[PDB]
Amino acid sequence: SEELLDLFNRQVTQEFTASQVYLSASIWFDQNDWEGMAAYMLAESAEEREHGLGFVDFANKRNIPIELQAVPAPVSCAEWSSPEDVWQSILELEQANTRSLLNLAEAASTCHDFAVMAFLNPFHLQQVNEEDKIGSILAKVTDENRTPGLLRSLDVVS
Amino acid sequence: SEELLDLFNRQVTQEFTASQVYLSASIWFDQNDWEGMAAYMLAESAEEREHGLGFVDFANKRNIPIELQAVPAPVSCAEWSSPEDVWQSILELEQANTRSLLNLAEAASTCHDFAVMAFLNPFHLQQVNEEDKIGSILAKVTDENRTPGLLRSLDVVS
Amino acid sequence: SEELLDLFNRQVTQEFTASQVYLSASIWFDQNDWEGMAAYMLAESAEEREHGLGFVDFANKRNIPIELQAVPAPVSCAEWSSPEDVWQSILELEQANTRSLLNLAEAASTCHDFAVMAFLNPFHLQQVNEEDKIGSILAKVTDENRTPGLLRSLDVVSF
Amino acid sequence: SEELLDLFNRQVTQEFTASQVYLSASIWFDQNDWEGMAAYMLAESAEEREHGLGFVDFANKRNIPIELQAVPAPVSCAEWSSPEDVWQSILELEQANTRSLLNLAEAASTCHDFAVMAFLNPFHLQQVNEEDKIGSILAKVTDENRTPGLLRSLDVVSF
Amino acid sequence: SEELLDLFNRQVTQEFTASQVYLSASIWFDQNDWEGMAAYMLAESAEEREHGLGFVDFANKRNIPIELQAVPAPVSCAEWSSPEDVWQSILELEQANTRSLLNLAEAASTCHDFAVMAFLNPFHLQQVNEEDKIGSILAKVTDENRTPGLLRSLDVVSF
Amino acid sequence: SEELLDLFNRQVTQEFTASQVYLSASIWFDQNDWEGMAAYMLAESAEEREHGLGFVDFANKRNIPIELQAVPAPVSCAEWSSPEDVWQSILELEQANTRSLLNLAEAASTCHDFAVMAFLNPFHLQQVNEEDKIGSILAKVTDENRTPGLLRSLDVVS
Ligand SMILES: [Fe+3]
Ligand SMILES: [Fe+3]
Ligand SMILES: [Fe+3]
Ligand SMILES: [Fe+3]
Ligand SMILES: [Fe+3]
Ligand SMILES: [Fe+3]
Ligand SMILES: [Fe+3]
Ligand SMILES: [Fe+3]
Ligand SMILES: [Fe+3]
Ligand SMILES: [Fe+3]
Ligand SMILES: [Fe+3]
Ligand SMILES: [Fe+3]
Ligand SMILES: [Fe+3]
Ligand SMILES: [Fe+3]
Ligand SMILES: [Fe+3]
Ligand SMILES: [Fe+3]
Ligand SMILES: [Fe+3]
Ligand SMILES: [Fe+3]
Ligand SMILES: [Fe+3]
Ligand SMILES: [Fe+3]
Ligand SMILES: [Fe+3]
Ligand SMILES: [Fe+3]
Repeated sequence: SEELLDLFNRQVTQEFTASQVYLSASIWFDQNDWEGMAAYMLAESAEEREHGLGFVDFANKRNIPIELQAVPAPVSCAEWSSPEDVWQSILELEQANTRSLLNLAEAASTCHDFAVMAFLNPFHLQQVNEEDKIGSILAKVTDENRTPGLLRSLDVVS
Repeated sequence: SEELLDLFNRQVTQEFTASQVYLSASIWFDQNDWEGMAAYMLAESAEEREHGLGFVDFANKRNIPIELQAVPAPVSCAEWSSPEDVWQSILELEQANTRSLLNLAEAASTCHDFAVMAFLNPFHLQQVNEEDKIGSILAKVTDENRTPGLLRSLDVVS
Repeated sequence: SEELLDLFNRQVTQEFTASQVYLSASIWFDQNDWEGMAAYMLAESAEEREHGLGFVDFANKRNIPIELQAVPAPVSCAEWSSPEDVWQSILELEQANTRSLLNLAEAASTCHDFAVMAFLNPFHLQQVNEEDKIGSILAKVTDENRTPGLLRSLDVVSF
Repeated sequence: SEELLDLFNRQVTQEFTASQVYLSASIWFDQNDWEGMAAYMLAESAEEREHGLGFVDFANKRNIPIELQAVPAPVSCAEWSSPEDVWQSILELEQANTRSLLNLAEAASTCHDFAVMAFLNPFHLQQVNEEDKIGSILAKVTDENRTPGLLRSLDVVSF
Repeated sequence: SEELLDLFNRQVTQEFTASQVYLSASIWFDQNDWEGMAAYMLAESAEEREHGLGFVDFANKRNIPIELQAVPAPVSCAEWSSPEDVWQSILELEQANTRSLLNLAEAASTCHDFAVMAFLNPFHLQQVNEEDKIGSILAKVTDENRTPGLLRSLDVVSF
Repeated sequence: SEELLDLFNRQVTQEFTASQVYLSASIWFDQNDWEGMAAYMLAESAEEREHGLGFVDFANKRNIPIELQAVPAPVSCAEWSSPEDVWQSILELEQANTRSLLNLAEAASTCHDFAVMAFLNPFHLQQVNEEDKIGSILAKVTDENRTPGLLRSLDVVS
């Protein structure tokens, strides 16, 4: 349960970290005139923060102490030079989100914390949906960027 | 305040001059079967004239003498051979608009003309928005035009 | 014909020239506290501009090359000292608009340009209405201004 | 700065002073059977008071101490014998309102009080509109009063 | 100017930092069963974030480079033992927010960045309103806490 | 009737004087974070001015010469150190209002000015209502202030 409490706290930090990485992606896309991709990243930035807020709320109700940690500066953004790079980082971000939730769930299972397991169930399912959606967009971006200018049409229309 | 009155009068001319350049761009686009880009230019031509009329109305209220100058014929059209050339000239036009507004604000600031500075505030913010939008369209135009026919396909879906 | 093309192109200039003369009239009226007359002129300024855009749009469709000319400074304001002077210049301006359209239609007739003649028909009729309306306003202004202050009383009530 | 605080506090007095001068104008107009002009003045009296309350409310929020001063007796009525005299005093009053606001904004600028400058922006623009409107009414009144009875005819129709 | 750009970038960090301090206040309140005060702090956490996004959006449009900085761990919460302590840190936070906006506007003034000054105007006015509201809540919290249990009684009704 | 015309003119001044004292109370309350009491005072400041305007309108109709006097600066604010002090001064203000209306009615009665007495009737009844309301608020304020913080709790619920 000490491990559970420590991981629950780190999960807040993870959600807020992810929020900031999505924000840096939104900024990179806007700077490079990919306004449609930027709006998607901005929406996820708000949603990851809300996820973090949901964990905080559950923890307060369940007497899991929360100590808010620094949210580190997002760093992958230094390296991005095409939309494909940005989507690839976002995929890895969500894969790491998924792994941290599964690790938290396994800590909860070990100490028979059925309430935490129940709380995590809709998050496990949303991660399935999200990794699928991001993986698909990444495939489409990679394919369309094979012809000069063509990826600009993904952004403008969809 | 002489400088302020002079610059305020020149700003009207600048707005009507830009309205004419936008009309020239709309004609070039229509002649070359870019009806969607032509519609955008025609809307901006009307907006610029409305801005000129706004300055005229304020000047009349505040007793800033207005002497309507000739609106010079647009010339940049003679060098346009692709939509990228046209959008680049429109970007330069809006950048010149922005600079003329900043110089006018500075002349107002110098003679403590708070009412003129207050009047200009929404125009300064509008120019921020417009330069961003124009700069973004130009980047998309330049990229899409890397593939024969692709730019055409995205005039039509707009 | 080359002549119809030139005149069609000049017609755009005439409509924008008229738009600017109307704006100049609105400014004189506003500066001199005739806000009702000023509103009328501002409405016409917008409408003349709309007429010019209608000509441009037809030209683009019909492959009549358009080259936008300078829109001259409106200079009639130099001799405006009363509302009657302004309305007289406005009458002359609409008389010139009408003549310009008639000359254009004559060039179209000479080269059998039935589409241009058909396009101009509603504008010929509008000019009839407009010259009549401006001529009547000028008569009213001229008459009311025979008594001090009376013309003011009717900028306020009307327009 | 101490100067911005003093001027901000004086601005409340100026708005209430103006409110009372407008009420005095409404009374002169009512006593002399210009009920249309009187209504206009009464509307402005209420509005100037509302402007003063807006300044007080901002001051309270921003911890600018307000000490309410005497609102002087409006004395311009002593030389009012025609509507033109009243409108001329009203023009001068709004010209003073504008100067007062500009002096305030200058003190705010000098001490980098961006919040006070931002607060004043809509009032600077309102003063532009108001000076223009009063200047125009004064011109109309002055012109119509050149013919006996004519100005009356336009208190009734308008205002 | 490059400096103004740095101060603009740091204002984003300032807003996100404030967001997290408001979140830490919400947590302390919830942990101590002050759910009403907690909800208020959560609302401000969202709003401070929204302000930071507004700055980011303006910067992207105006080509002001945005580099997202670390958001430091909130530390004041280690020291809070009563709602009065928390409200006092929140007041200092907003006072700090106000000072940093004024310093940014001053940098903008120095380099004639009229667009930046215009953008900031609503935020200056919002800080005036917010400091007033927080200052007032703190004063009520301080007063009500003089009687055991009374403060509780007004987390429950108000908030 | 000289006395009546004099008192009628002094009544306008009294109403505007009370409007200013109410504004002063609203400022003291706002400065001391009693926003609910401040709102009440601000509403009364507007009402008193409306009463003054009512007297002005009647006077103009009935040809009672009106000469607008200075509206003196409120001074009672200098001695206010708690809400009870403020409410006590407002009670005294309304009591003075009532007395000035009664004296004016008496002067009207003496010169048989039935129209002025009829005009005053709803104001006499309004003052009855207002003195009762103010007297009642003062009693509640005085009682609630016996316990630290308790008065504050009841400004907020109003
Ligand atoms: Fe999502
Ligand atoms: Fe989602
Ligand atoms: Fe996500
Ligand atoms: Fe635009
Ligand atoms: Fe626009
Ligand atoms: Fe534009
Ligand atoms: Fe017309
Ligand atoms: Fe016409
Ligand atoms: Fe028409
Ligand atoms: Fe007004
Ligand atoms: Fe006014
Ligand atoms: Fe108004
Ligand atoms: Fe730097
Ligand atoms: Fe930098
Ligand atoms: Fe740096
Ligand atoms: Fe807020
Ligand atoms: Fe807010
Ligand atoms: Fe805030
Ligand atoms: Fe850096
Ligand atoms: Fe009342
Ligand atoms: Fe009442
Ligand atoms: Fe009362």
